[PDB]
Amino acid sequence: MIHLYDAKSFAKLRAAQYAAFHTDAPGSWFDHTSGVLESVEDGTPVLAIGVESGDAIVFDKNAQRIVAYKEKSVKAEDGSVSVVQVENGFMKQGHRGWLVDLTGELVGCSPVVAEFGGHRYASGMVIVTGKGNSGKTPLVHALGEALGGKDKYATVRFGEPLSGYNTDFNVFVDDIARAMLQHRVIVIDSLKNVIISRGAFDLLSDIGAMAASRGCVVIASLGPTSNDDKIVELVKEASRSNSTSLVISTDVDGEWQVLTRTGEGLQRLTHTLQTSYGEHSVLTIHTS
Amino acid sequence: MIHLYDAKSFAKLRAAQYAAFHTDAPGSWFDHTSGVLESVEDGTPVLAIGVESGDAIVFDKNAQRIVAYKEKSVKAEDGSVSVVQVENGFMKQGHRGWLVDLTGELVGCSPVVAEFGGHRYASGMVIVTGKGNSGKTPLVHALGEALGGKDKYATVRFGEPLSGYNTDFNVFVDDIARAMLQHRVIVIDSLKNVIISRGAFDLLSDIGAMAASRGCVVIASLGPTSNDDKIVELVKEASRSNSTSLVISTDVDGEWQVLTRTGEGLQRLTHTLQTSYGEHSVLTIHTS
Amino acid sequence: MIHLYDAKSFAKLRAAQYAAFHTDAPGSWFDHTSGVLESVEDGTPVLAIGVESGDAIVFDKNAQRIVAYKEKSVKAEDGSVSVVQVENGFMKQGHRGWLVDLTGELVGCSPVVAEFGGHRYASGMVIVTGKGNSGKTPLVHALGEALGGKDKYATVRFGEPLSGYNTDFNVFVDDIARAMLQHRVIVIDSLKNVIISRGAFDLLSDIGAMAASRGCVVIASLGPTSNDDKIVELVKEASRSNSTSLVISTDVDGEWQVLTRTGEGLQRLTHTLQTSYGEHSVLTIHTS
Ligand SMILES: Nc1ncnc2c1ncn2[C@@H]1O[C@H](COP(=O)(O)CP(=O)(O)OP(=O)(O)O)[C@@H](O)[C@H]1O
Ligand SMILES: Nc1ncnc2c1ncn2[C@@H]1O[C@H](COP(=O)(O)CP(=O)(O)OP(=O)(O)O)[C@@H](O)[C@H]1O
Ligand SMILES: Nc1ncnc2c1ncn2[C@@H]1O[C@H](COP(=O)(O)CP(=O)(O)OP(=O)(O)O)[C@@H](O)[C@H]1O
Ligand SMILES: [Mn+2]
Ligand SMILES: [Mn+2]
Ligand SMILES: [Mn+2]
Repeated sequence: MIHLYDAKSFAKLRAAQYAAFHTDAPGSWFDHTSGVLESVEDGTPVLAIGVESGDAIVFDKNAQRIVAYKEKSVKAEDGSVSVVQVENGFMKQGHRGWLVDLTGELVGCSPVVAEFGGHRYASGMVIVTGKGNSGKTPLVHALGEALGGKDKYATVRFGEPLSGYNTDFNVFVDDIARAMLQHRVIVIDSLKNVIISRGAFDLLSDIGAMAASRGCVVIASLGPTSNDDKIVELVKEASRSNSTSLVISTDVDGEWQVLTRTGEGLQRLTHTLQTSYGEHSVLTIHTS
Repeated sequence: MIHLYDAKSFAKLRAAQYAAFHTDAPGSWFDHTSGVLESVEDGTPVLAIGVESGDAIVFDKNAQRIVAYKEKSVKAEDGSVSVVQVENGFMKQGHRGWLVDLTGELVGCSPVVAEFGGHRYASGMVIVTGKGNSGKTPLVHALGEALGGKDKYATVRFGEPLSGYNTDFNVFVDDIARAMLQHRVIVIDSLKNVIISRGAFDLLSDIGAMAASRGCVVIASLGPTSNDDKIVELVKEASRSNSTSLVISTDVDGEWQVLTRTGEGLQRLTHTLQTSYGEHSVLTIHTS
Repeated sequence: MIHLYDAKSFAKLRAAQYAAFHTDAPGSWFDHTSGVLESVEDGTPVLAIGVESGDAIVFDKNAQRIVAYKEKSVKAEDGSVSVVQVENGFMKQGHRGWLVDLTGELVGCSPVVAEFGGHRYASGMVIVTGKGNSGKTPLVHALGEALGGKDKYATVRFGEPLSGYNTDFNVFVDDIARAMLQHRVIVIDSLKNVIISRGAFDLLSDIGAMAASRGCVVIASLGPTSNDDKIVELVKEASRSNSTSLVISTDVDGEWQVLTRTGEGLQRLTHTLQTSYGEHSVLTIHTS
């Protein structure tokens, strides 16, 4: 919805946004929103996401699709009305994104997802990009478990010429919906083939916001499918624009830079990662 | 589906993926998946592939088309539900790719298809590419024979101005689907007219993963029509990204370089091939 | 169809392909496929070709258009199934190209269509290109006459601002279909207005293979319509690609080079032609 501010209320917002990344307990936003999703009375649409055609499919809290949902509306604080209707497995009325309130006045945050190696990491969308054979796949997985911490991370696989990878975009949005409904730390390998369809355009535009709203982190390998030229900036500015955080390889072996948006209008942070390979191409991020 | 990992189960996956290439018996994954396909219940749709329009046609285990199929849903381990329905010869519900699970938890592999001249070769898609008219046709044939070994290889012909060559994309994808259903080693000559329709974009995106999942190898001649300029990266990298392996001509006559993706996040291997022509342009790949 | 090979059967294939060009009596493949066409039942579709919209029109063995044809299916040796149906003048089911099997196991040939001046010429598509008033029109007619030998050659006219030229693409494909069904040596003047519609894109992909399968030669004048700055590189390379043979002008007046693909995987031959004009711009190819 829209929000109104004066100097005082705006100072409060910013303080609250600063706190959401800097001082709230890591993973707390996800547990909260998990609570909100659990208390949703079953059958209620919770999430809508674009398929390849530009239409949207709709999910309930248990990540099952909704085929049929008759018009229901809700009135917000700002006087606006949200409506949801699902017909023949497609959204007839509504919008893309979360269809129940996970934030609730607190908007423009990058909720802290995890802490590792003396650094806090934001929820939202993390794009891992860089020079060909940068070691992107090993890096998303290392980031996956590191930020998972005590929890397992979910791996969504897409569009690579390896065994068991889905290459159908609609199954892909279904995997991603399920991941974000059920898990705090999610890896996508990869976005190569998404980079276009309306679904693909919707996805890039929608996912960071959906993830941030949830307080989960989606760690997505990108990669320009052509050129080791200065195309390492087009997708890396499509990266810069649609990502909460950016992880880029450097000229130094095994070294990466992490750039994080810490919230709305707040300062962007930078830190470095050192990494090395063990057996079977398992990568470790160095910490202590 | 999506898969959940912690450090320990990930290390087991990488061990398992490494083995699928490096220590499994060659052609063993193909025999296994032949066994899975054999054991499906009669009439079960097994494979869907995009036709020119972007719709999908569906095949059973004996590479015969299915034209009508009442909606059947199956619930995967990750809570995902897969649905398949076919009407008037066209998929009405489902996805492109394999419609039964060939892989399970074991995904992200490049299962060894064959061993020849002291080197292991991956299943999936191998694109053969190079300068102008570089001897691609003779090489895809020698490589088919060689990887076939005890078995005959299947030849799918498409889009060249020579006798008996199909030029209809929809007959092409029917040929490809049957080839992958029934044979471990498949040669495609050529992909030049594919490089786009919706079906053509789908084929390029799907075929490597379909082949890798089956344990079969598709050896495809490419070719840009025009330019020896830096279109020798435009069709390429469109190759190094859609392909499990690349075979590229060098500046030395008869010499080729093989670049192999051995698995998800695993090391890319390189080796060289020396070749010579015998009678009637039959190419031999040197070994010992 | 798809075809299976081992070393020995591939060796046989290449020998048969080599003989189809080098040792068969010239024009014998044309006479062979004529016999196959004469054997098909009355009313049966033999050939489908793309019209402007990308729909296909269908012809019978006597080059008459089929408007209605009840669904009939046919199962080839490889297990593949062809379904042909015509309805309201347009292919409801089937594929572009030959609808009956003209070639069998003998595929990937460039069947000798004629001999003239001590050179064998291939059936298929011969694109005549170069320069800009190199004398393309006189050359296609001289080549038509010479390859015709004892037979008259057929002239298909299209898209030139001269008396009696068809400029309608659907009449063009009707002319080309009839020509290939009835004559071994066909001249097309010219392809400038086809170089895009779906039909126009279908033609360039289809006709080399259609002609080679029949054992007829289509001698097509191409011509760039605009530019002369490395556009002669583009069309000479986009020609090299959809053509069985290329005839190219040189920097020497009246002189042309002929580049011939002699079959699948086989050696490409080159020879030169010297020519001169007599009365009324009638061109003679010098021989002996
Ligand atoms: N033991 C090891 N030592 C050094 N590098 C290794 C390694 N194991 C894997 N790698 C590197 O890690 C990469 C990970 O696999 P891939 O997914 O194939 C490439 P990527 O960097 O993710 O980019 P791309 O797939 O987007 O092109 C390999 O290409 C390889 O360069
Ligand atoms: N005995 C021999 N010695 C040397 N070269 C030979 C040969 N027999 C065949 N070739 C070459 O091998 C090629 C046969 O395959 P072709 O289909 O004609 C070209 P290609 O490299 O596959 O790419 P293209 O078809 O995309 O142009 C020809 O270029 C031919 O010159
Ligand atoms: N007596 C003569 N002496 C020399 N050249 C002659 C000639 N009579 C005709 N020509 C050549 O043949 C051409 C006639 O064919 P046109 O169709 O007019 C051009 P083209 O070379 O076929 O290419 P275009 O039609 O694709 O532009 C003339 O432009 C000229 O180059
Ligand atoms: Mn990768
Ligand atoms: Mn070739
Ligand atoms: Mn002309």
